[PDB]
Amino acid sequence: STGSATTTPIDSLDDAYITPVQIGTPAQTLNLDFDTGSSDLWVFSSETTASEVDGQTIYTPSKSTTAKLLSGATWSISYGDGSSSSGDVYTDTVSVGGLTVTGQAVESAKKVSSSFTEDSTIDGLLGLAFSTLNTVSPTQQKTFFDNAKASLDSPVFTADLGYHAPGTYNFGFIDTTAYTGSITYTAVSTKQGFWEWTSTGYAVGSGTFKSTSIDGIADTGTTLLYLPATVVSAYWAQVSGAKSSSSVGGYVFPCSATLPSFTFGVGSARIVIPGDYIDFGPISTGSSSCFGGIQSSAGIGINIFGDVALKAAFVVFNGATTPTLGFASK
Ligand SMILES: O[C@H]1C[C@H]2CC[C@@H](C1)N2Cc1ccccc1
Repeated sequence: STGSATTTPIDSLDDAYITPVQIGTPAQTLNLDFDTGSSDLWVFSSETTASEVDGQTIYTPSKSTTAKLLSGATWSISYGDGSSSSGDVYTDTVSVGGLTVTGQAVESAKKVSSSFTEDSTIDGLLGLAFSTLNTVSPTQQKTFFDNAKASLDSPVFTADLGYHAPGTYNFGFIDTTAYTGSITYTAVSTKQGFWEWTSTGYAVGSGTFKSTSIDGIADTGTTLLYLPATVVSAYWAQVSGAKSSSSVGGYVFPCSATLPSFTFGVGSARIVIPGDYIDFGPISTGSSSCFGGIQSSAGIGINIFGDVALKAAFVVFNGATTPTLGFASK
């Protein structure tokens, strides 16, 4: 089997991407944030505290003929940005892009933090990191990808995120029309439950490539590119007037600037992030200070290849017995 679903930016900045997901019988379609940095499929629901729902579409298990309470199971998750959610668990039929899993754990939110209530466009998350990170207790649950394995033609999914445009998540096949050149594969460590890999270095604009190992994760659920302070300082030193602002919480730059590209290494291959991808616009409406898309990972404890980096590439998440990542230009 395969599946193919379109993913759409939630706003003009590509802050996140939503993908329609069918849950239950008859189908209830919710728009989920596919997150390769977490392992829970959780939704706004009929159980979510009413004052914490503002515009989201909810999953109502009582209206699904295939929903069953997963008796005793609870979940609670905290993300890298300080956001959180928790609740109870149902199993139900979940379909993405024509690919169906029966008996998927659907984690029903009873509580969500402010960042979720305040985002009407995101109805929940669909985690695509390794199932070892799933938070359900006392019986840990599998991701949608882990459950779909074995029906897939090839044990893979691909992320093809758009710049200010829709893109695609595919399950079970490589679309050889979706990228240019060849795919470069690189080793993955699953020790922390992430799609963790080691970039071979970087370049700023037209500058020379610096060969240096940068461990980090491929995380579709993180907006920005978070890299070591040395690398990030080297990038922003090429933008006149750029500075790190403690008040704003990262590097800002004059909105009148033209940003240089940023290149990262994948083995002997190179992925080039155009400068325009690194512009996240005014820090507040009407400001001439713009927020940078490359930020320091110091304090976060891991480097994160988030959407800024991933949307410059066609990315293969290879879930074979020995997982690997692949990157191609597009
Ligand atoms: O206050 C809420 C949380 C954030 C910041 C503004 C708006 C509502 N959300 C945009 C956003 C969504 C997904 C990822 C990154 C940013």
